[PDB]
Amino acid sequence: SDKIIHLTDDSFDTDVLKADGAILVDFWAEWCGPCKLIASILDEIADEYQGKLTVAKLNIDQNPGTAPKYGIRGIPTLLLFKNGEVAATKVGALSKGQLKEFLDANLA
Ligand SMILES: [Cu+2]
Repeated sequence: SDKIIHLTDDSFDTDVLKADGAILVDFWAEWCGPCKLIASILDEIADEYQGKLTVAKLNIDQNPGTAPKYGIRGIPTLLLFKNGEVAATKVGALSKGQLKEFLDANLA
């Protein structure tokens, strides 16, 4: 977890919106089962894509203000921001392979 950014409603506008590059935001909560699966593979993802991707997590129970700004309906939901704009969206549980496919198709 040394490369995973911990976001809050208070730092989202700065850490995400004012950043140029690609940032993957993982919206999760402790009660969400599928979220735990995705969480166990992020450290590997952050290492493999470092230099071209930053991985961040935001707990919606502790920080309830951000998700509604993007109309998120449920979790897990992964949003890929590029220079402060949503460039890709993925909802539901996914295997390591599917996540890697989602990233390769959307990054550069
Ligand atoms: Cu780490």
